[PDB]
Amino acid sequence: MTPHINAKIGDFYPQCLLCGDPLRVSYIAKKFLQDAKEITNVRNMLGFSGKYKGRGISLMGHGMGIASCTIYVTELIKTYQVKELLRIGTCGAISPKVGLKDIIMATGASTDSKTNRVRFLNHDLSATPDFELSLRAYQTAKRLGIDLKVGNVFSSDFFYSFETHAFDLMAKYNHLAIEMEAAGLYATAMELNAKALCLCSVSDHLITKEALSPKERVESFDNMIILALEMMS
Amino acid sequence: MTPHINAKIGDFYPQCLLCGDPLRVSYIAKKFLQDAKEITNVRNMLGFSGKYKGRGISLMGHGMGIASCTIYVTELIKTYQVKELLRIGTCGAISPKVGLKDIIMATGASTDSKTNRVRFLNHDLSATPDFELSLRAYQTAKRLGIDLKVGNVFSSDFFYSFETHAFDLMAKYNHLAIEMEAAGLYATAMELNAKALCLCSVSDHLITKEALSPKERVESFDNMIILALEMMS
Amino acid sequence: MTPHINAKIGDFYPQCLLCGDPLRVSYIAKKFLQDAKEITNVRNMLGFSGKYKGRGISLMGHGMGIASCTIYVTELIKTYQVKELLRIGTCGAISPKVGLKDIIMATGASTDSKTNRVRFLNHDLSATPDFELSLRAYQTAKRLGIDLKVGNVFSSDFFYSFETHAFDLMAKYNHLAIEMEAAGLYATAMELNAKALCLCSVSDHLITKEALSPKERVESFDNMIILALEMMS
Amino acid sequence: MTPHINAKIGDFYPQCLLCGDPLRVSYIAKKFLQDAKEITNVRNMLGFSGKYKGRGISLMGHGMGIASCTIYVTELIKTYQVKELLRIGTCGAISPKVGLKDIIMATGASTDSKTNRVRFLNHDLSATPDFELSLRAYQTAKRLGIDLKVGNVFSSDFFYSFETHAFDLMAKYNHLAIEMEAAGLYATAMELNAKALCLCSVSDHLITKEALSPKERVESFDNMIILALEMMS
Amino acid sequence: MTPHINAKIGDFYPQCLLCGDPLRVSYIAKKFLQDAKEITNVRNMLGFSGKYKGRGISLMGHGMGIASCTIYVTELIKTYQVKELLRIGTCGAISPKVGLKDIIMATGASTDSKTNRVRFLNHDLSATPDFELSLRAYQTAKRLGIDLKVGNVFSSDFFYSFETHAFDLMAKYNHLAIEMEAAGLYATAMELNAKALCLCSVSDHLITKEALSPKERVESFDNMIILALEMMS
Amino acid sequence: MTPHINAKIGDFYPQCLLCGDPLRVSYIAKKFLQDAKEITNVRNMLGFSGKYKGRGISLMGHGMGIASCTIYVTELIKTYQVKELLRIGTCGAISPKVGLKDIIMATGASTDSKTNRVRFLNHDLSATPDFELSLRAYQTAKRLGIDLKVGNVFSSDFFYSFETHAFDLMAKYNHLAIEMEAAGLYATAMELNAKALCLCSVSDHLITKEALSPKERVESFDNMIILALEMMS
Repeated sequence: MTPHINAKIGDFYPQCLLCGDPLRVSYIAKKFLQDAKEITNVRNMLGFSGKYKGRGISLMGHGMGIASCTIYVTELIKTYQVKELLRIGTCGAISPKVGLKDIIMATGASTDSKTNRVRFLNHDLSATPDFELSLRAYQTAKRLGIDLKVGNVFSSDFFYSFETHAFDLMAKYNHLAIEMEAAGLYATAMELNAKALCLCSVSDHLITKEALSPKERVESFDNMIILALEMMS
Repeated sequence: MTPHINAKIGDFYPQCLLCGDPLRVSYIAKKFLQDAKEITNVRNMLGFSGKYKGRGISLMGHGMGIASCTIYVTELIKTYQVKELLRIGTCGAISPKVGLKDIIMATGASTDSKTNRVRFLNHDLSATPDFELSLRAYQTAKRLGIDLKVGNVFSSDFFYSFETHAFDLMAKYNHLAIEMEAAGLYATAMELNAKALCLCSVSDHLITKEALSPKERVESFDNMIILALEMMS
Repeated sequence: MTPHINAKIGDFYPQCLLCGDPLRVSYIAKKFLQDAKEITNVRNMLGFSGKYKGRGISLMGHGMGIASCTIYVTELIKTYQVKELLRIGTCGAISPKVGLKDIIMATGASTDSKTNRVRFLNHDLSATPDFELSLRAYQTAKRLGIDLKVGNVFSSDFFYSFETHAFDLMAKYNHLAIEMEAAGLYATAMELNAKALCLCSVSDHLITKEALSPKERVESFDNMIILALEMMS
Repeated sequence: MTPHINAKIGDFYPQCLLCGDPLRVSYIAKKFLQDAKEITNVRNMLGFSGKYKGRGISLMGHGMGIASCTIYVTELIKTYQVKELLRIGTCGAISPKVGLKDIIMATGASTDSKTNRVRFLNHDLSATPDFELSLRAYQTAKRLGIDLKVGNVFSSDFFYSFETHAFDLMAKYNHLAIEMEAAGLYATAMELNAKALCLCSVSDHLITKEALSPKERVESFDNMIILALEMMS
Repeated sequence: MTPHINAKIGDFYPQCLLCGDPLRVSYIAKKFLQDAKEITNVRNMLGFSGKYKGRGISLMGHGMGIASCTIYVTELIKTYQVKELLRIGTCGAISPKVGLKDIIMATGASTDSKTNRVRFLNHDLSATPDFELSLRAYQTAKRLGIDLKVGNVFSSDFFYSFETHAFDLMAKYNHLAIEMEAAGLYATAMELNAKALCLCSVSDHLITKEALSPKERVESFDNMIILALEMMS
Repeated sequence: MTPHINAKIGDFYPQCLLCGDPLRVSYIAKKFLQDAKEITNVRNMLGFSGKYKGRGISLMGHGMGIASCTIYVTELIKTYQVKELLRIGTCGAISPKVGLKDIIMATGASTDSKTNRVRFLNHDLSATPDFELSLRAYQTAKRLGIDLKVGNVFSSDFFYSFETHAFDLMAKYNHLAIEMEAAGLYATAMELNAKALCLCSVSDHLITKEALSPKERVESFDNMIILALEMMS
């Protein structure tokens, strides 16, 4: 169908959850969905489709970096007609305003990537989510009692930064954490008139060097699935 | 006191509305506020303090362009301790889904300025508003029965654009109008850890219409004004 | 007949003296012109026409920053058929070749703005004044006894710079002072085949923080005004 | 022992083969390698150590994109002591000098990414492979009677290009095909004083539209698999 | 003495005339100077010292390109104590405001080089001549009956341009001709606090296609030479 | 015949040996070629045809800097039918893998010039030599017993650099030495479907600061010549 997704047309529901790690996505399908039938597995990048509280939901891994995320989100919108893309995952905090376990809602995605300048006249595309999803995440959060931290994130092309000295500046300008796909996902979705949002769970503070225990991490990530699926319904 | 504002300490309330045009500021003061007082007039750039429905609120002009907007917003925060800034200005429409007098909430402000690359390590800063202010706008506008179209704007260094052939690309990327200040307001309020939000009344249609007169740019936007005043109550 | 000027064509003489501050424009009309009449006042941005030594001269405020200056200058030329633009204003000395009270003629205007790159093929536009005007400044300064300093200025998008460590380099390359509109005035007049020249008064030192007494501030600005009007008689 | 690789130190041979798809990596292990064990599997990104004609060969998938490829290559070098990195994979031809089933050796990787400007002082990093490895590809191919195509490639952040009009210019400048990783691999190997080369098989022509992705793939994929192991032998 | 000049110290007079062609420089020496004497000859790049109407001047060849020009101008200033640098040469006209046989004074040199952004903070350096030298050139041409055309030149890295379709836009922004060194000569002079000026003779019109007959070419150059020599007198 | 080359069509063999100093070109002709004929001399830029071991070979000087180089290389290929170009000269070493007397072969030429961004879509053009020439050089080296050092070089627009603090980082990324033309040679050849390669001999090491003597300089250079003529034998 498309070189990166194995599914037949109609295998995806119009709402889809996204993570870079497919084994993470396979863990969502099992612990949380009912029917759940693996629908794609090109390059071992798995996606699922199943039911949560009787409502249909799809899941899909997108890999690491803006370019990889862009590839999958583009095919999900144009070929599989996904209408809402809710990204979840881990991010390293850089701000004193957040700490371990927090869930960060990204109202904007800064970037050191060139992709949006190629996309957008060599100007500064402000990469933002769809507002009603952000609204929905806020409401669903409060309904569950989750202190949702809301700010920007910085999407970088480097996992191992060459500019760690710049983390303090990014925090000053209201970036609560660093990750690597939100700006690509946000730009792809504005390109293709789809509804996207990124949520991030704080498991490592790049500044206070604090970190959790591998069971607190599966604990925390579990607390994020619930909000993501409760808000897809 | 500062080079651009001559108000006493404590003159400005912690909540302030902004327009580029100090005469629209004076118009709101005279027409909407009780006990209105002019508190600053440097360079003829008026600001005012008064009460709206029993509660104190300030109004300040900020001139035209990111540079000028940044000057006033920096001083409002650092010297005058203003904590919430709400811009209610004019813009030019670029999609057909918005009309001559429509109100836009800018969830993001793209730009062709170099100012954000200067502040932000030559990377792409996603200039964005405070989310809680976004929420307050959306719900109050719904409460009040005012149509509030929500999306990105593009903040340009140019009123008379050299890139009119790109309006459609911009509109495709969820930019509902063009103005000249949102990105600076947003960037400065991120730098100084303050809450900012931009609302926009269409005053020109860059495609399928013409333009309001100078007098019309002052008096034709009372719904925006009232949305703003009601948000700060 | 434009959104930022409510004068009629013909109201502006073909040579206009420009200042960022419209109250300063008001002072000049009152003190130095005969028969001065306010001709525009949108956004409180005053402009006047009157006479000096029997010669018709217009005054117009242009606000702060290249974007604001570009707007007014574009409208003055394209609608109001102004052919000679002579800008005065204050500047912050960065170089040892000048001291407080000096009048600087800017033969070059560097910038941190992206506008000239947008205007000019993404290359480096050398923004420069009209040479005939520059000869008129020089011969008039000689007649009047003014020791006219000549060099480049740097036109910044920031009043509160994020690059103060750079002022020595800037000064090394023959930048005598920092201001905020020169590059935009020069570039707009090159685009539109008009004659333009910027003169600046050194009111304080960005590098020593020494500043002019209020009395010295008015006196040096008056000297500059007299030079401009004499230039245009 | 690294965020993205499961193996134990000493599990990787110093020579390693790389493909974006871990399923082609897994393929080579079970069709070409003697005594093949799965040394890593984080995020379903598999790696293998085995013997080929008795000699020590490792295999590792690097994901899709410059940022995905950079993470892995960085960890293989800096942690698992890999010294020679031979990437093989697919590309879309854009040059008339090559057709499908052709194999391309990238003497240079050009890029639309910003990562190398960020690595390399905002200048033009000419991302090249190690000449030794390139000498061994030309000799091995000549021995195996493989008609090797030798020129630059273009490493893009976009699989779905927004600049398809640019393909003729790249061709004229000796760019034989487009892929998404070589410029990252090459700069990461340059940063880390390692040896890398990239090899490319034409699976589709982007200009002439011709395509070969259902059966003739693994026919010529295997022809490139043999070249790679034979030059590592 | 320096890598590119082998004059002895004191061999160069503080006023030096420049050209890209060492043989045109030789032409000026033989035919206009008394007590003429070749003083340097590294790389076949000649420089001379002689006397014109009792006043000693020097001539130097500088090559083609900003890179080349910068090298010789840096050494001329820092080692051979040269204070005043006057480049004369040809240029291809692009503006209808200039015709064949016109001499152009470049009050600004725009550029497509990156050298000035490298020197200047990644900002825009408006490269300009020394005003007092420009003034002297105007005074001399007026004495000599020469109508000096004054405006900008565009100094390009390309003789065979890839952007000829842009010449109209350049001409519109007051660029009168295209050459190759002026922006470098101006930036070096500003960096090193020396007085420079570039004069320009029009032997070809890049768009009208008008051209001088080779016998008009010597006539034409000779007018510039006398002007240039007359103003160092 | 071209504005910069004085030869007739067919005055060049299709293999040319390039150096920036035309006096080193002429030195080569006297001491190494049989019956060398001077075939051009415009701008004192000498070129020659001659024989070496019964083989027709050409020599051409090209000046300093990418801009000068690109001029001559373009005319050589487009007008004078040169298909193979080999550049030799000095270069200042920066990497601790090379030392005095070493000969470096450039498999990539990085740069701080904008010329390749202009040529190549504001992206990164990996400026690389032709592979057959690089093999022929490597093989000729082995037969002559020369220890060919192989890596990137950095072509700068500056002889007197403003980023000497950056040289270590260049070395780290496999940049062996700095020169001033290689990136322009390679880019023009890639533009014009021609084959080119650069080799440079280390005279000075810009890091540790050691320098050959002008008798050691002559022998060291003679050694490179013999290499270059032998590969074009």
